[PDB]
Amino acid sequence: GSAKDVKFGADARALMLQGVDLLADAVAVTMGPKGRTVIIEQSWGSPKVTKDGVTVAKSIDLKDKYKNIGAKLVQDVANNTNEEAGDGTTTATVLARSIAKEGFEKISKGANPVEIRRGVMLAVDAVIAELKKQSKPVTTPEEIAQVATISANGDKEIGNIISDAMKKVGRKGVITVKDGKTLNDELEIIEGMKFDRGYISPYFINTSKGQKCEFQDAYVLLSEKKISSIQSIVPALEIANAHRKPLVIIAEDVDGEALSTLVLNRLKVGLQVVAVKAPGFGDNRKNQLKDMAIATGGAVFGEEGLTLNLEDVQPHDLGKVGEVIVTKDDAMLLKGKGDKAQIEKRIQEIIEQLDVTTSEYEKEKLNERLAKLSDGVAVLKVGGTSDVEVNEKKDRVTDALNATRAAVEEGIVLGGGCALLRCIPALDSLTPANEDQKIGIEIIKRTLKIPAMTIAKNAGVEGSLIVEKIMQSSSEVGYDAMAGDFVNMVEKGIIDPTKVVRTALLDAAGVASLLTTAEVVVTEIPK
Amino acid sequence: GSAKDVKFGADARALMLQGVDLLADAVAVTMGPKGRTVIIEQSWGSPKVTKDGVTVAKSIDLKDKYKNIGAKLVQDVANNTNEEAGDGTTTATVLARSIAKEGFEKISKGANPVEIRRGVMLAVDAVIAELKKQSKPVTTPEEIAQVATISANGDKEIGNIISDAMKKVGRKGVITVKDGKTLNDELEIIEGMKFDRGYISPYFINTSKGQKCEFQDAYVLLSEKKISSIQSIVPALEIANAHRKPLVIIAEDVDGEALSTLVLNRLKVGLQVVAVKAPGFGDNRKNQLKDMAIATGGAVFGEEGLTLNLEDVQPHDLGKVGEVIVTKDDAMLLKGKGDKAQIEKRIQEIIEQLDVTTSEYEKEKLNERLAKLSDGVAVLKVGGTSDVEVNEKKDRVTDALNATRAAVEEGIVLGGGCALLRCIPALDSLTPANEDQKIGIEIIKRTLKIPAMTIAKNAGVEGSLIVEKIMQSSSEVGYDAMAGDFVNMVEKGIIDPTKVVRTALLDAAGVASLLTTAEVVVTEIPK
Amino acid sequence: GSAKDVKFGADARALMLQGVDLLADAVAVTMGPKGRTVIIEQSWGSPKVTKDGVTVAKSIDLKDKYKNIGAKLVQDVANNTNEEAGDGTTTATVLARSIAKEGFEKISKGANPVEIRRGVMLAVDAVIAELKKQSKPVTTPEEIAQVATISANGDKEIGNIISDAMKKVGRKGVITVKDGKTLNDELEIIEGMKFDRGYISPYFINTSKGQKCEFQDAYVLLSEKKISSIQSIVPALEIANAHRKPLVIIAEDVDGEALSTLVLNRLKVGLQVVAVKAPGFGDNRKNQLKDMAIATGGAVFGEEGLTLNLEDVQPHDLGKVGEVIVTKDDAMLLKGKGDKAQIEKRIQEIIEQLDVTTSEYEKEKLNERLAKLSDGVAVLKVGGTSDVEVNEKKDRVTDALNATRAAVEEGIVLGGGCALLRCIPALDSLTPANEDQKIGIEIIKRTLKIPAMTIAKNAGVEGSLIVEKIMQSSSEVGYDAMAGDFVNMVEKGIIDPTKVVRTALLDAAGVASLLTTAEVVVTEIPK
Ligand SMILES: Nc1ncnc2c1ncn2[C@@H]1O[C@H](COP(=O)(O)OP(=O)(O)OP(=O)(O)O)[C@@H](O)[C@H]1O
Ligand SMILES: Nc1ncnc2c1ncn2[C@@H]1O[C@H](COP(=O)(O)OP(=O)(O)OP(=O)(O)O)[C@@H](O)[C@H]1O
Ligand SMILES: Nc1ncnc2c1ncn2[C@@H]1O[C@H](COP(=O)(O)OP(=O)(O)OP(=O)(O)O)[C@@H](O)[C@H]1O
Ligand SMILES: [K+]
Ligand SMILES: [K+]
Ligand SMILES: [K+]
Ligand SMILES: [Mg+2]
Ligand SMILES: [Mg+2]
Ligand SMILES: [Mg+2]
Repeated sequence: GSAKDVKFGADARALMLQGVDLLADAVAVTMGPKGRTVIIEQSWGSPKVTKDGVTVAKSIDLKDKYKNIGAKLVQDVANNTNEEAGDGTTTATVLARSIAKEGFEKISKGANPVEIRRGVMLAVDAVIAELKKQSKPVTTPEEIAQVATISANGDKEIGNIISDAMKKVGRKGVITVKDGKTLNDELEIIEGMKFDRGYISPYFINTSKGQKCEFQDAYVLLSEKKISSIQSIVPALEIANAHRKPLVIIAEDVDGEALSTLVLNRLKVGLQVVAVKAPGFGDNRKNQLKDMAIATGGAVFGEEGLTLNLEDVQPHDLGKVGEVIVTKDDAMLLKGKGDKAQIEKRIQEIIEQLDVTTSEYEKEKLNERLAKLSDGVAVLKVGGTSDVEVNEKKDRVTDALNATRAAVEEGIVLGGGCALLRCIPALDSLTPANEDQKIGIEIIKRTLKIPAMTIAKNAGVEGSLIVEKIMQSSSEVGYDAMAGDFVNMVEKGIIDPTKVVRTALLDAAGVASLLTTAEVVVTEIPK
Repeated sequence: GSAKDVKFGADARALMLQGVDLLADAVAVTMGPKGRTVIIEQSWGSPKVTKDGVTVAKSIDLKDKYKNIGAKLVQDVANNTNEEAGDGTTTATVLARSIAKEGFEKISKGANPVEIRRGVMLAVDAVIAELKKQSKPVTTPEEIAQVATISANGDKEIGNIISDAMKKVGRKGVITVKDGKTLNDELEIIEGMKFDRGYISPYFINTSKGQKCEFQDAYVLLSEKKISSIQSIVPALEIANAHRKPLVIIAEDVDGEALSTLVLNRLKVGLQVVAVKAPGFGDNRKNQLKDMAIATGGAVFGEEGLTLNLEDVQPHDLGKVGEVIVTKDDAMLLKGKGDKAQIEKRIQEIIEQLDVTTSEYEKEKLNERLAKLSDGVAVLKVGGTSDVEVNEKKDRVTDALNATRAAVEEGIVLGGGCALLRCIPALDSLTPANEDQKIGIEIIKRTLKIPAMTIAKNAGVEGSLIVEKIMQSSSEVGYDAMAGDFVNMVEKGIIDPTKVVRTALLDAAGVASLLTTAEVVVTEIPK
Repeated sequence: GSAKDVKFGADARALMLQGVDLLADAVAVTMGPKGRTVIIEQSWGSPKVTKDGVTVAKSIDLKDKYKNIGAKLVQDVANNTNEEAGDGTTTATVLARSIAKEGFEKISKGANPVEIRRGVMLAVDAVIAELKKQSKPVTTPEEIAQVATISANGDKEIGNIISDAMKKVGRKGVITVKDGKTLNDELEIIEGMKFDRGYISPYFINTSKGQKCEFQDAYVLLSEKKISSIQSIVPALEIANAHRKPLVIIAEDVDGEALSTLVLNRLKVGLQVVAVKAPGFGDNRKNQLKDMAIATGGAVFGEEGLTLNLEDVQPHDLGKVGEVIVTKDDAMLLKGKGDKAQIEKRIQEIIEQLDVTTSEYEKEKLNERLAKLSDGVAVLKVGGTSDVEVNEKKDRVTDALNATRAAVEEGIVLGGGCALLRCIPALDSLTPANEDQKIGIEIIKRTLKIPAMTIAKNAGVEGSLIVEKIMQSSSEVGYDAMAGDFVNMVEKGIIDPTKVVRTALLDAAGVASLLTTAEVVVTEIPK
């Protein structure tokens, strides 16, 4: 119902190309090892300094609506590349700008831009096939460190710390990046089953040196129902007193009467007991409770289906741990005495639960439960003297982790934009159906030189001469823009994930070739 | 979604440098002993006069958003220096402006500002290592008075009063600054356990000369629960009457029945009794009650875990004090007869509780409880004729206290900016990795002369000649800008905390070297 | 977060001096016996005509924020002088303007304004010491009348009425200024225990000539609790009827049953009784009832602590008065037959209560209770034909009362600004530490001539010649600007309180010397 403005043909295409050019010129200064940073003002406080392509892209909107349409389309390119791969958003931005510009230049009266888009997609399919042909899998942790170092803008310490984390918790393990209160980055490996619930009562502390409660070779009593009655807690204390062993009671809550009995026995006579709240807020809480019961070799009390009551507890019904530590904010369990076959059965049940999940929030919970069962988690705390530096380094650490995961799952190719440079003869071996498909193939062929040219241009040298020298060299030889020399890319460690490269190319081409099919642009009249 | 303005390169860098220069020029007039003050207009009332760098920094925002970005970044520098150290914010501001200016001057086509930032950080690490090498610990109260005098803009009385406070309550004791109703500053030492709760009933006054209640060698009855029944108070009164000794009932509250019994026994027959509310509003109330019971050698009645009732009071169960003073707004306990070993055990329990605490509010409560247990607290009341003078002097007193604590924990170096001046040959003994790292090292080397130059410039002399005369002199010789003479800085008392200097340098460098890496600035279009 | 404007140095200082000069020029026309008045527009109603310096100062705000900062600082000077002394705000304003102007003129590149402020404070301390040296105590009521006459702009009737009030109720008694419906001012002395509560029932009138209840030698029944039941009031009526004496019942309230019994006995059989609500609204009500019980020799029934009951009343328990007057809006008790020792004990208890309070509202209640127990209160009703004249005269009456109290508590010095003129040789005896302290001492030395110059300037003569003639004359000789001659100021009654002069000088100097230390002024952008 709102009044609209309508533009036709070359003027509208030039306006959207101006928007695409502005956004891509802002993004492209951050590309490569000699790329610079972008400062974006934030309304609520300190500005954000970033080297991330999708962060620069998503922070740009234009007053002109025709320019803003192209800006939003390249924003879609960068956001899709960030969601699919987690890296390569600047490459996707410059590839999309190149495809849009070369497609806008090729539109005439007799041209058919839809068939040009068809040829573009055929050429991109050929290039992706060649990229999959020339890729090799990751076999050594040195390649992991090299990938994480290249993806973190040459930071060797970030790559080394990611390699150490992947050595400790596994290449498919859980690694989480967070802030740090120190100047330097640190890696913390959390082993066993550690959850975010401390002790209910502060009188359970038997080690005042760290304000924590520690036991060795303790019984574990697991329950989903809240323990409140005297009769629900006396028999477990009777087993723990008869066998002279400590007892940790993990439950949803411990109410007043049961906690009064526990604190009275802890203080007056010296009973080794500690109460712990059950982590989770629903079905995840019961799933985690079952995981600790399986790991400790105990059964869960207050089951909704099995109906196990706390008034008849057996010594075999209690789990066992070699070590437990409970603090103010967290509790952890070490060396559970559970049966290994049941632990493995729960592990593959979690794995089969991971096969069918699309919410991308239950997937993280299942991965966390698998890590707590198998090998623990890794926490990367990013150091810095201020919040802006911490955020700037955290973006690079997240990029390096995403690229390391992509390289683990799909392999590596040559870095520096040389992987796309070696797929040009695959396009030279193509037979187009007509003239418009040939135009699209030539558009993709000219676009394939763009990332290496941008990386060389950001280093202060002429990118066309560098690209020609790379193409005239052997397949293993590329350009190192840090040292500024022509080297062996694999031996020098300049490598890229295959998934990142193909994702950036496909996501750029799909939106840019559709943008180049436009004849009429309809916008709203600015009020 | 809002429309944005995008600027590239030298114009955006010049605008950010204009904002940084404006804020730093406003801050830099307050530096040194000949620095002046800044008047900031307050909307709600009287303007604020200050000599504090972070106060001037946080009070400046610019209508130009490109200038405001640099202003916010140097605001972050000043605020981080204030949060980590509590002093040295003007030095951090001028160092950050110098690093930003010299890094903006050094950007060209072939320059790599990220490697320049790497060299800046390496040079700052070398300078911090040299500062820790040249630092010496504080060993005498004369050095404490000298540090507090230098940090309070040459006020000898503030330094003397801080030295007296640190002599009385300890160098790690609790000292609190507040306003004063008198012209002159005063120091009040609160010894023993004094809390903010007065008597419940005004009929408990036995000393009408000061409208207060005083007893000597009194029993103490401490209750975690509110005393409400008559039967909960008859046995304690019976013990106090049989032993003929005063009773101080520290409880959560006293209801109508127990209070009427207390006033009736006070007035009709002459029972020496007084009732006082338990200080605190939660877990801290029970913690303070436990510390009072441990110091007085008694037990807390109505315990949530131990379940001690007030109907079974014993003479050994009651605590003892040598003197208790009860005032309308406060009550205090002197010479508790508690066991020294249990008091020491509670003291190290509080100390170990202090080791694991990051909330920075429980830390203050634990420090206050430790001070009430060990050595009391100190209160500095700042004098003046108006609120603006009191606030202006209170800023300097807070600065002097922060610098004194920093000098206690980390030692002292030469004042007047000479400590950074003596770390230049440590940078001269550095081998850069490449040209950009060499550029960053030279940036830090030129920046290291800035604080002494600013201090000398604020004194009306040429700072470059003064700086050159300092470097041509011995390592113990610096410039006194008050006398305007070249002196021995340790013998004249012109010294600085090492922590303040390294904090200011690191916080300036970390943000300014990241600001100098910028190529594109994105701001919001002003509505 | 709001956008700010920042000004540096001489331009900012000139704008602040423009604001200070505007507000001080408006204030200074009201100074001395030949000062004029200022009309301030009020939004709600009629404009206000005043000769008060703090009233003129607080009513001025400027659109220019740089000028408004200086205006607010001189407002702070005037308000601090008004709150500390109650008089001398015009003198403080002109002294502050002089110190600000002389400090602004003396700022150069080599000047240190903080040391100038230190020298200003040292000189002001020397002048205050000389003022305390030359002060004389007040010994005669003629000096009281002279002080109150000078402070009331030469009004001899106001001074005489204040001297009469201080003669009747004491020099430290309670005197309250209020409006008058008559053309002329009047002084009313309220003796005994008069409070703002009338009788509960209009049937208690036994003297309809003034619509009042009139009894001689009456029993008094004082109750802290409400009297509602029949049996709560029958025994007291039985003692009153048996001894054949009138009964005034001062209680919190009287409910329907007891009131109906009282009115039935008053109308039918002719019982001399009257019921009166207890004055106060809380703890002050109980305190006032206790003072009435002590003064009348009775006891308070329904006390919360002692728990006295109205069902067992003894003839000695009731208080006695020689005369009680009950009026529709107020009730008074005369010739209480209480024990003199207990009255004195209550008086010293109230006196000791006054030394441990700072709320300034409980102090008024304590002083009112002490006046009702010892000497009564005085009410000055200010006459006039309109509200504007009544307010204008009430400001001068309040000024004269404040100056009379200050002269009682601290003594008197020479008026007309001659007391500050005689302190100049004390500054001539000073030895400055450096050049900036010498500058500050010279600033204060030139400032000391300002009040006499302003008083002579308002009289229409050249103030510099007058000040030179005063300084060349004897120490007892000053300038009567009212008569325009040179006289003995003590013999002519032209005297000032020492407290007012030293308060005005200290309050002016403390703010103005801090204002002259500024280099940067930060204001908000006017929206
Ligand atoms: N020393 C180097 N020499 C040559 N090329 C390099 C070097 N280091 C990195 N590269 C290449 O530079 C590219 C990395 O650029 P950059 O990480 O800034 O952008 P991106 O991966 O496209 O996107 P994002 O901004 O999301 O990280 C990769 O192609 C990588 O192979
Ligand atoms: N008499 C003096 N001679 C030379 N240098 C001095 C003298 N007194 C102090 N200084 C130096 O001046 C500096 C103190 O400046 P100032 O306290 O105004 O600023 P700051 O500490 O950087 O910041 P903040 O505004 O937060 O206090 C220190 O480097 C100190 O060593
Ligand atoms: N006849 C007189 N001859 C000379 N000086 C006089 C005479 N009468 C009063 N003065 C002086 O004039 C001053 C009184 O001025 P004024 O009361 O207007 O101002 P103030 O006390 O500074 O302030 P405020 O406006 O609060 O009253 C005093 O210094 C007093 O000694
Ligand atoms: K990038
Ligand atoms: K400063
Ligand atoms: K006046
Ligand atoms: Mg990357
Ligand atoms: Mg300081
Ligand atoms: Mg006056």
